[PDB]
Amino acid sequence: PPAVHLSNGPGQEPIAVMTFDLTKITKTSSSFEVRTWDPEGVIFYGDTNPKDDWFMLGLRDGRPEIQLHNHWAQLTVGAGPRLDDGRWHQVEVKMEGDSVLLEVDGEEVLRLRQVSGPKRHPIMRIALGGLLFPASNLRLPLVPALDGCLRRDSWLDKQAEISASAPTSLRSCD
Amino acid sequence: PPAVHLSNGPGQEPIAVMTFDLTKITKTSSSFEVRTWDPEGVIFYGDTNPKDDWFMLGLRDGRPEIQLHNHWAQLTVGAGPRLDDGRWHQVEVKMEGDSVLLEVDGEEVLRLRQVSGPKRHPIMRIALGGLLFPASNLRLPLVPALDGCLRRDSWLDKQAEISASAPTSLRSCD
Ligand SMILES: COc1cc2c(cc1O)CC[C@@H]1[C@@H]2CC[C@]2(C)[C@@H](O)CC[C@@H]12
Ligand SMILES: COc1cc2c(cc1O)CC[C@@H]1[C@@H]2CC[C@]2(C)[C@@H](O)CC[C@@H]12
Ligand SMILES: [Ca+2]
Ligand SMILES: [Ca+2]
Repeated sequence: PPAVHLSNGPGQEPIAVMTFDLTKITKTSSSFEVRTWDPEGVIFYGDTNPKDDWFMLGLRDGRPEIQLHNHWAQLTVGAGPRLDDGRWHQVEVKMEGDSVLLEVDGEEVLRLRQVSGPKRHPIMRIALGGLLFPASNLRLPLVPALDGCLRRDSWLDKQAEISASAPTSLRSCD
Repeated sequence: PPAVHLSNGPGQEPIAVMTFDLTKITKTSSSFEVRTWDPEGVIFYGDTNPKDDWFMLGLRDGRPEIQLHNHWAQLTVGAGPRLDDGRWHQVEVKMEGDSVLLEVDGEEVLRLRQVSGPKRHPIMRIALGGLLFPASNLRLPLVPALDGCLRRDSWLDKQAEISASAPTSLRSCD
């Protein structure tokens, strides 16, 4: 299938931004394949409010890292095997009850429990390959640029998708 | 080497309690091997204050789980492969800067970052196979009894160890 580069130019911004109608969401999971030799960077960032309800999945020291900041939890957690071996890796991130589940290559590697509740606005934004605020604003800053490739990505439900933007045309890893 | 049973009788209390002088601690890591077919239970609990500075490592759905409650963080997190396959597994838990690192069979499977700071009293208690407060007091309750075996366990520095207790004689898995 067609693969896209996760970074463009200086790698200072996302390659794409998707907006979703929270009230129209029926599927709270996303999956994709990623390949990279880069040990650090942002795979995706998401929020309902950059001020107080945001989430980031990235790599640090080659391994998956999640940072989360919302009403119920504030955390910085590393888990899973290194993914920077230049091989394609399947990744799934989903909400399971009050938990966030991270699966890598079919195996559950991390489950953040009690991090959700009955999230700011009825709109969720998902940015690929970058953040929607300065990196200095992360709980634990890292350099966002992730020199890798993304393919076979499915995000929530297309029916709940409000819109999609791209600062520039998506560069193919072909 | 000699192995010990992690549960006794009804599995309502720890098989042993160790107390340490925080000010005498130079090594902030522990390691041990565990074997079990039990998917849920407490491997060890530790605190400096059962009221507001405690930590628990156990199994839930066969996989490692850590619950932590202190001044800097409050979390419930699952990670790593299932350990309830009846095989011996090496486990290491250590403090690395402001993080808690969990290694299983030589592989880092979880790193809780930004959970420590410059912890209540100068005394730390470590209880094996049970908690030092009701299970209902966990962030996420579980049934503490862990039907497994422990061996080759090293806890912090023997020099910092103040005392050790055991409600009853340690039952051998021999
Ligand atoms: C658990 O709390 C939160 C979680 C989340 C967010 C905010 C929270 O407060 C924003 C991005 C979300 C992610 C949960 C997992 C999602 C749905 C992925 O499948 C795609 C976008 C991700
Ligand atoms: C990160 O914060 C905390 C961490 C901890 C405790 C309290 C905290 O507030 C108590 C038990 C400790 C564990 C850190 C890891 C230790 C040292 C293991 O090697 C043996 C006992 C464990
Ligand atoms: Ca990078
Ligand atoms: Ca049990």
